[PDB]
Amino acid sequence: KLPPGPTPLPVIGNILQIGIKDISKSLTNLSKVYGPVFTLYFGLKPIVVLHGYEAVKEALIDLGEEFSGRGIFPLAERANRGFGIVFSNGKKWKEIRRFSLMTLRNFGMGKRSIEDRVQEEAHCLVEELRKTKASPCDPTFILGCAPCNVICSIIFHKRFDYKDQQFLNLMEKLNENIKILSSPWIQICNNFSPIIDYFPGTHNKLLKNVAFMKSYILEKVKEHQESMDMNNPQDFIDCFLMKMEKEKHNQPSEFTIESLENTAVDLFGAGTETTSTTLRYALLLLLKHPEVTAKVQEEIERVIGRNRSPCMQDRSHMPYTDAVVHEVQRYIDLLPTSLPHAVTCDIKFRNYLIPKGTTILISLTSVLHDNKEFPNPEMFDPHHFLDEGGNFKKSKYFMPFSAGKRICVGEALAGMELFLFLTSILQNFNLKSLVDPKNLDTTPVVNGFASVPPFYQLCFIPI
Ligand code: HEM
Ligand SMILES: CCCCc1nc(Cl)c(CO)n1Cc1ccc(-c2ccccc2-c2nn[nH]n2)cc1
Ligand SMILES: CCCCc1nc(Cl)c(CO)n1Cc1ccc(-c2ccccc2-c2nn[nH]n2)cc1
Ligand SMILES: [K+]
Repeated sequence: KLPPGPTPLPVIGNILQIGIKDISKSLTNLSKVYGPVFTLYFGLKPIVVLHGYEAVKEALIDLGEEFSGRGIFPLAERANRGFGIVFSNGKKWKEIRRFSLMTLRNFGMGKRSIEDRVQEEAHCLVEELRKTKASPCDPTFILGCAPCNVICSIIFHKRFDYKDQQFLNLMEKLNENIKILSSPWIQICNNFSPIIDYFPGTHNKLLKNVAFMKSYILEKVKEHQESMDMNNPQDFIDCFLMKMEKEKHNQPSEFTIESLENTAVDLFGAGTETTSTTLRYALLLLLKHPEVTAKVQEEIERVIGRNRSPCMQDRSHMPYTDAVVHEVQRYIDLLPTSLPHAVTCDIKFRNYLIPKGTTILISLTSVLHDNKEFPNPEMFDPHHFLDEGGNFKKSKYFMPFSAGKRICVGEALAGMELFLFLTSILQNFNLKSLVDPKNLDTTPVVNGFASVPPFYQLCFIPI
């Protein structure tokens, strides 16, 4: 017997019982009557919901191999998304993910470290912010460019100028697609139609945008094919190609030019928007709490000077800064239900039989906003990650990147972008609101399965 739940209506299951505006809050309300493990029917499709640390840990960590499937909805097929890492399953996922973790290690692709690629980008970000000449600024475009250029330097071994036309084109297609993918019509309502696609023009537009990106990625693998130094892989493409060489006597291989294009598209997708949004949010929270910004700056000035770039080594000597970055991710909760999981086999889970391929929804909100681990969890307070002495207090409830076998591939890279972009910004600038700080609102704006910050402007005032 599946876990207990609200009795489904015929055909529509429990769809009339969930506010699709704020799915996270509905899931939380259902946990107060059905407890931490409960079943919802998305039109005869059973979804099991895990709410709370204990259930999420039990599934994602204790039974990690069983809860490592990606949940599949019609959008996976309509947008052709199951051929990289994010939406792939089985052998294809296991192999592309294991290759991807190895290649994304700090020194995973040659002498030039990931850290060096981000440090370079952090310098360019600081230069673009100077060019705003301390005038009112929606930082959305600029903060979106930085993480996107890090992905570019990781994949193609060289970053673009922010004014370069091929870059603005890629950036434009990525943003359109992310904005389309974020509509409840595309991510929820059209998924209720298992066979008929009610938005065929939208899916076409998504697939044209991907094609454009895939075409640029192919132009570059050609350029990498001719200038190939075995004994010197520079980037994700060099490492992927020479993985293909080692796979030449073992076809059919999960490593092909097709799976490189699709993997690259996933890294652009996964690695841009969430980092971008987290940065934009961090600046809003620093605007709203200027004392916090001032203590970060004190750590910056004391531990780092004004004569050198920040570097990751500084983070262990900057507990307050580390607490702030950790409290930004915890407070804003950008992926309140992560991405859906699926069980990879039949599994007994607290005396509930969950059949192979049943969709699992993880409430990361329920962990990040635990009111016992983080007292007053709806408040931004760096003290949630500090002890009485001022040292960094780690939390097992810190899961903005999810947990277990599907944990975000970019966990380490995101951690570096956030630490280095934010320390580089505050080492070179003070932040000025156009509205009085006490007025600005910082509560997440939820639209289905994602949180975004409110609109805001600020001035980057050189130090
Ligand atoms: C603050 C930034 C980020 C956050 C909060 C974040 C969070 C997440 C979460 C919650 C997942 C879903 C894990 C699950 O399936 O349960 C995910 C997946 C993933 N993230 Fe990130 N992510 C971020 C940045 C990045 C970056 C920079 C990359 C760059 C490589 C990346 C690559 C991926 C990939 C490939 C997956 C799919 C992993 C898989 O299905 O096996 N992410 N991320
Ligand atoms: C029919 C194949 C055309 C695909 C396509 N490529 C691009 Cl580029 C455009 C720009 O609109 N488009 C067309 C397009 C037309 C309507 C939508 C749309 C916008 C808002 C609400 C619903 C739709 C929709 N999609 N399918 N039917 N209606 C999206 C893309
Ligand atoms: C020019 C191409 C732009 C990016 C994009 N458009 C399409 Cl369509 C794909 C296939 O999913 N992609 C790649 C894609 C891969 C993973 C995601 C994903 C990663 C982590 C957390 C949430 C997202 C997500 N999925 N859907 N919307 N946002 C988003 C986009
Ligand atoms: K149409």
